[PDB]
Amino acid sequence: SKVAVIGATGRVGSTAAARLALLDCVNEVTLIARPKSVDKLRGLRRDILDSLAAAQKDAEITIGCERDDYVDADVIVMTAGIPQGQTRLDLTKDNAAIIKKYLEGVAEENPEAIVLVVTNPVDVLTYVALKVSGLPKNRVIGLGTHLDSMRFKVLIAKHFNVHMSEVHTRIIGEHGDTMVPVISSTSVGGIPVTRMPGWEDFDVEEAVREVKEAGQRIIETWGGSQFGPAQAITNLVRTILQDERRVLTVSAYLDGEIDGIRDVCIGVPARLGREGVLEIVPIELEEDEMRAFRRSVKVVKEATREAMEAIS
Amino acid sequence: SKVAVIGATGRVGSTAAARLALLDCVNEVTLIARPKSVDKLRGLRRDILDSLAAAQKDAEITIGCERDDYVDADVIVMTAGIPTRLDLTKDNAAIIKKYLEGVAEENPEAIVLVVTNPVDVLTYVALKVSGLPKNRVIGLGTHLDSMRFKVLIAKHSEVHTRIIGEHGDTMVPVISSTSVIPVDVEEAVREVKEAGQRIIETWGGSQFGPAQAITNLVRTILQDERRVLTVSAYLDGEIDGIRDVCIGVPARLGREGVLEIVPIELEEDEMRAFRRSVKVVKEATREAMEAIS
Amino acid sequence: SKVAVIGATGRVGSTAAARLALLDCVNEVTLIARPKSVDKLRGLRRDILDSLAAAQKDAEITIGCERDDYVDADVIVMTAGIPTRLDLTKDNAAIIKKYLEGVAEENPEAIVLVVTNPVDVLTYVALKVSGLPKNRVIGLGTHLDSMRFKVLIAKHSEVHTRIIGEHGDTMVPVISSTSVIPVDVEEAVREVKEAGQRIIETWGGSQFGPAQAITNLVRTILQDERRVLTVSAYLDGEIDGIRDVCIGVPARLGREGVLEIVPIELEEDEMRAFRRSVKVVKEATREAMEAIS
Amino acid sequence: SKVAVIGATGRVGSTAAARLALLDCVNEVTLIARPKSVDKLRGLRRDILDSLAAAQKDAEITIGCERDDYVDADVIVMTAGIPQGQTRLDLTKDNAAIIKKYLEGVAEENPEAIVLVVTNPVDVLTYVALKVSGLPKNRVIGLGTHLDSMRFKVLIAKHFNVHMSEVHTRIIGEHGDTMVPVISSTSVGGIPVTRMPGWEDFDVEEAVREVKEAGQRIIETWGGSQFGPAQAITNLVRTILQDERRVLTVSAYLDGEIDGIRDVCIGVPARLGREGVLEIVPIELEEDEMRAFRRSVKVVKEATREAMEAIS
Ligand SMILES: NC(=O)C1=CN([C@@H]2O[C@H](COP(=O)(O)OP(=O)(O)OC[C@H]3O[C@@H](n4cnc5c(N)ncnc54)[C@H](OP(=O)(O)O)[C@@H]3O)[C@@H](O)[C@H]2O)C=CC1
Ligand SMILES: NC(=O)C1=CN([C@@H]2O[C@H](COP(=O)(O)OP(=O)(O)OC[C@H]3O[C@@H](n4cnc5c(N)ncnc54)[C@H](OP(=O)(O)O)[C@@H]3O)[C@@H](O)[C@H]2O)C=CC1
Ligand SMILES: NC(=O)C1=CN([C@@H]2O[C@H](COP(=O)(O)OP(=O)(O)OC[C@H]3O[C@@H](n4cnc5c(N)ncnc54)[C@H](OP(=O)(O)O)[C@@H]3O)[C@@H](O)[C@H]2O)C=CC1
Ligand SMILES: NC(=O)C1=CN([C@@H]2O[C@H](COP(=O)(O)OP(=O)(O)OC[C@H]3O[C@@H](n4cnc5c(N)ncnc54)[C@H](OP(=O)(O)O)[C@@H]3O)[C@@H](O)[C@H]2O)C=CC1
Ligand SMILES: [Cl-]
Ligand SMILES: [Cl-]
Ligand SMILES: [Cl-]
Ligand SMILES: [Cl-]
Ligand SMILES: [Cl-]
Ligand SMILES: [Cl-]
Ligand code: NA
Ligand code: NA
Ligand code: NA
Ligand code: NA
Repeated sequence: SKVAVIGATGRVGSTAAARLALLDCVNEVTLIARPKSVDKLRGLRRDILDSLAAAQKDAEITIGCERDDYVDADVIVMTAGIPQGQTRLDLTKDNAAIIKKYLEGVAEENPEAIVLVVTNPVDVLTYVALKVSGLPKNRVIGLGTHLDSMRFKVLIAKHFNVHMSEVHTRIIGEHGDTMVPVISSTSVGGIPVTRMPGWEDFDVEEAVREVKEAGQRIIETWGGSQFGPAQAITNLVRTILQDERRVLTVSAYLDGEIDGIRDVCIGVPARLGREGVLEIVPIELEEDEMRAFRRSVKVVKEATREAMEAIS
Repeated sequence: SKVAVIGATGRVGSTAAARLALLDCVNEVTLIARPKSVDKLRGLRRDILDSLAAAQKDAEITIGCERDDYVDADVIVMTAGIPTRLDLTKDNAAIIKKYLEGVAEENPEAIVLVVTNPVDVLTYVALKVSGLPKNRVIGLGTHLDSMRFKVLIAKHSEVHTRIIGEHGDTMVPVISSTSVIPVDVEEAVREVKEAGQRIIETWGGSQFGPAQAITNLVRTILQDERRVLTVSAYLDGEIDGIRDVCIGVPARLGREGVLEIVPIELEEDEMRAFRRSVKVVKEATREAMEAIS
Repeated sequence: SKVAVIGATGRVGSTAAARLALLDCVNEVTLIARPKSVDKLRGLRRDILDSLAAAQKDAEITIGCERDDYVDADVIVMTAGIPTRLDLTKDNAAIIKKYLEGVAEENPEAIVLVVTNPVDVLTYVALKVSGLPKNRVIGLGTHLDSMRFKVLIAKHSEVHTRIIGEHGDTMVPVISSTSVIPVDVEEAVREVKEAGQRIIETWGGSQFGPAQAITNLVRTILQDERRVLTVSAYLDGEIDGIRDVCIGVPARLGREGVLEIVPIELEEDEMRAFRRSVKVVKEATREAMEAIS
Repeated sequence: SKVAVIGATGRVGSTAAARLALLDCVNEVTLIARPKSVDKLRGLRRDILDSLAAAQKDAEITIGCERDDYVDADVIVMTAGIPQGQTRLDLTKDNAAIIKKYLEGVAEENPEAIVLVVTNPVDVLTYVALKVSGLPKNRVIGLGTHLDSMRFKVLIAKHFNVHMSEVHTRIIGEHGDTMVPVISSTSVGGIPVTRMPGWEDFDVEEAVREVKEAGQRIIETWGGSQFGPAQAITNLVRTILQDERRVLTVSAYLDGEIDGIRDVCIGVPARLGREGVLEIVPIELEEDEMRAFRRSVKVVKEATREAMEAIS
């Protein structure tokens, strides 16, 4: 198995690459960056190889900077993105240009490649990546609200003082201010969270507000999320390369599987396997949850239209 | 168990804290940094917690700057270090003292893992200023050099090697204990000695290499695994009657720290090289201690 | 951490000890049995050690028969039990007393996990004879029934269920907290109630089921995982003002044992069924305590 | 992946099956026993399924009692054997009859099946299994001195008070009184054991004597090894189904890879993968070690000749 990380010189890309190289299912991690930055990857390669020696894990760490260095990869993780007088539309256009530059026409050379988009806006860029690459709709996904769900899982776990793995929550919709917390599918130790003593003392709105602002708050303090998305990326890649066929919230192309919504890449629960999105599970969203989703799909569709019009 | 990471805002500190928190034996990680770096720690704490949730792991992450925030830790990992060589040792030595002077008085059962370079010298400084027992203060030195040396031989998991002496130009590759079945070696050595500087000039400094090594050392301690690992430890005559020096040696590491310095049988040429290394480390150690006075 | 397994020569005891020793948090397992069974323990110790080496795990395995061999353990797992139902409870109750009477006096911070059936009654006996705090004595009861119930629904890993009440004919399947997303149920229940007896008449008795469950409970305790697990615990009015009874309930389990009995919201029919179960357990508990006097 | 355990009703077979079912690479464990014992496997199946529910591991547990219930398995573990006025030759003949009864002609129906023989004499019966089954020489192995090496590893670890995984030793030859401890390949923490302070205070002969007698001592006390071989079986199966390509002491067919020895199944270091024995690594045995091996191959060849003459 070959996993190429586009933008490995970056905060998320470097950490994702290091953790990805520890997975037993990953046999090669290719570090990809711009030509002038290849020298920076040489230092990262040696550093990761040292970490693998300490963990007694085997993995080949290669470096590249062209299409032929990663197009043949089983999974391509897109972590390249411009840093933050710039509106959200300008960032989307610049980052979209990077998506096209790297992923355009990948299907012609590798029709069986899976692309995991991390660059923000992940929902919009996940759609851009799918169209420029020409790959099937199930072989392109984005981190989406996967990380948002983990952040919401932290708050729930700490409130009940339970192990983090005891909480299972789910946030769908955009990776932004229109995300939709699915409380109906949130549980603590298999128990519906609504039936948990303490839920009444849990300020959902406040918690949901922290998750929405967590991305910006981390950038303003630490400089940007790093280990969170690195580990989330590792988990998604492991689920794919090992064909675990498990449902995970990711940004995927909708084709009428939920409320007949179509032609949009947004965060939804999808069963992931070696062949990508094996299916988009229909959820029993409540009235308010379904409404909030619709508003989220409208925002993503609008932003996606503006992004595609600019890539033209 | 509680692990404090002094210097958590740094390249190695931040990565070490993230990987330490994953360990099931580490129930709490305390991120310690200078007062002006509290904000960075608030963000790092949030990001580490997110990574634990993704990994199905758990750890209470706390932050602090004062002594009472980390003196009660079971393991204190020292990664704080400023960005001539003697001045660097002096400044770094003053950081060790400001953070660890008198830890034994408040927590006699604390263990310290020094990462700051020169690790061999600063391991000795941390022991003296803290007053802890000689078995409870170790440094991460030639162990990381052994990993880089393993990579090269692995190219030419089941390659096991060992390097002793200073974490610098006087390191002693122990070929007598390098088995893949026991085994340009001079070239490969020169590559390991320059591996650190070459990573600094490219990536900016080692990160995941030492982070994973720190994780392994802490796990070996907290779970009392009693593994024979190369660490910078105080010598009291276990090898060639050499005493009063902290340098990279094979030691059996467990919950009580250095359980015993394993007197590995070294060849004639390897033993002479270890004597030369001890001389350099002792000299540098004296200069650092004198400046701390 | 040290885990003692009283009854290690038995089907469940031997398997539990083998799987407990694998845990990285279990540094020592003490195999305890009757004096005439020391030989069996010497062989079992040798075989368990061999399994650890094959697994790349480690644990000091010790053997004993007297109190001083296991009273200093962090967790004491009680699997000793003879092969009418009232006589069995009385005999088993006398074993609990002979082994645990007065443990709190010598080790007040000990935790007991009762496996011997009737676990709900014997969990109460072990608490009273030992004198330990009510949060440090738990039993493995309806948890194993939840696992068998999960299998059936899993057929019709991501099926999570919960059964409360007695580990017997008065168990309360909590459908209100059974999510795969929340959910012949009467048939599936009857299968779980007879699952134990059907395994006894075929294989001779459950073994790997309870062994793995014991392992999970001990690991949850020793690593302070704070997981919401169904265990037989003393009630002091947390659910419907029910007090003075040990019965299967959802509890948050950590290093201090039962950290809190989680008052799960039960439906009307589910709450009435739990009241009926408590009555049976209380009655049986009184008869067992009276015989121990 | 399907792993069939012939003799799952037994001490080793039941425990091996339970642990094998926990491996992620094992998707189905088939419990095989004599027809009258199938009812006993029904209880074991439920018990193992419960253990899998507790471990949150997925695996299908099936029961069978005929060739068609296990011949299509990827790995067949032979743990069936008669219990101990019986000489070693009589046991070998009876157990050999069980080998033929189960494994004869398996290659015709499944040429890509791997057989792991555990029944003693494992060295002799490993050879019997290979011939009656007609499978290739690399698709049939036996536990051999693998367990003996683990037992010797315990004694070394306890002597130096080190973690068991820090010791790497190797015992070759027969799984009996002719085993050969390879001290040249024994190490503690990567250090040659000969260069370890304390080796002079380690009574090798005594330790080697305990390992040789450990099998009988356990039978006389506990009733028979159980978790030791169960875990060793699990490790071998995992190495195969995951194609780890790692060297492990096992009883394999020699074909001139070591000292030109041929036509014998005895304990030797072999790299195991999805295709079985990928190769028999030549070892740098010392003079005494090579001599002791030769004596061991002579005993196994003689016992194997007597066993084949009786199966005729
Ligand atoms: N939940 C989520 O989906 C998350 C989203 N992200 C997104 O991931 C991306 C990476 O963030 P982060 O790693 O912190 O950013 P950094 O600025 O730390 O790294 C950016 C990376 O992109 C590369 N890069 C920058 N500009 C270009 C360009 N014009 N062409 C090619 N490569 C370029 C950089 O390489 P070089 O050395 O050449 O500059 C570097 O590897 C961002 O878009 C961010 O928004 C991040 C975390 C979480
Ligand atoms: N032993 C080994 O094998 C290795 C050695 N090291 C050593 O570890 C140290 C850390 O390296 P690295 O993380 O890459 O360096 P960075 O510069 O990236 O981080 C340094 C850390 O120390 C803190 N710090 C810096 N100056 C001071 C000071 N005067 N007083 C207190 N705290 C201070 C920083 O906090 P702030 O945000 O306030 O600046 C930060 O947390 C170095 O000394 C390095 O040589 C590193 C890698 C491996
Ligand atoms: N809670 C649950 O879900 C489960 C409950 N259990 C209960 O656990 C217990 C153990 O079951 P299992 O291991 O299958 O039974 P076994 O008969 O196989 O083992 C019984 C164990 O108890 C010892 N023992 C027996 N009688 C006495 C006595 N009078 N005094 C002291 N020790 C004694 C035996 O030692 P010796 O060699 O000396 O006979 C042996 O170690 C039983 O009471 C059983 O009901 C079991 C499975 C699951
Ligand atoms: N290092 C090694 O290689 C080791 C070797 N072994 C060997 O493994 C074998 C299993 O030992 P163990 O599990 O303790 O033995 P047990 O007596 O406990 O179990 C024997 C198994 O074989 C079955 N069996 C017995 N006789 C026959 C027969 N005539 N035809 C078919 N099946 C039969 C039994 O089923 P049923 O219920 O029908 O009787 C049962 O499943 C032995 O030959 C033993 O020597 C064991 C451990 C280690
Ligand atoms: Cl983010
Ligand atoms: Cl990391
Ligand atoms: Cl370095
Ligand atoms: Cl087991
Ligand atoms: Cl039961
Ligand atoms: Cl044996
Ligand atoms: Na790898
Ligand atoms: Na942890
Ligand atoms: Na252990
Ligand atoms: Na499985």
